[PDB]
Amino acid sequence: KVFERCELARTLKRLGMDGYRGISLANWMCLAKWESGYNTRATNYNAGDRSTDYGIFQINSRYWCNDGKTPGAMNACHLSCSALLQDNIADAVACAKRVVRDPQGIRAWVAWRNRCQNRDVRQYVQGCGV
Repeated sequence: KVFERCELARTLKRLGMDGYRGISLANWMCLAKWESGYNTRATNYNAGDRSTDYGIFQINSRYWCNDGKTPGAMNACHLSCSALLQDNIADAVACAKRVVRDPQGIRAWVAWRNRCQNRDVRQYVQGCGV
C-alpha cells in the first residue's frame, strides 16, 4: 500500500507514534517519506552485507526482523520480515518503536539524519488534523 500523506499521519497517531519517546509525528512522517515514499511494500537489498530493508520504515533484517537469509542476523522485533510488508502497519509501528527504544533513538535511520534532522518538518503534518 502507498499511503497518502495525511492518511498516514492519522494512522500513525492512532497507533501511538505521536511523541513516542519524544519523537513527533512530523519526524516519523519525514522518515517514512524519505525511506519508502509511504510504501509498505518497499524493499532494498544491500548486496554489500546481504541484508534487506523492509517496508514503510525500511527496517533492516540484520538486526530487527528475521528473513532467514541474512548472515548472523538478529531479530530484535521478533517478527518475520514479511510482517513489515503488510498494508496494515501495526507491526511495522511496533518494530519502529522498538528501534527507537535504543540509545540512538530516531537517529537509528541515517536518512532521518540526512533529510529530517534540524529541518522544518512541519509540512509533513500540516492540514492532516493531527
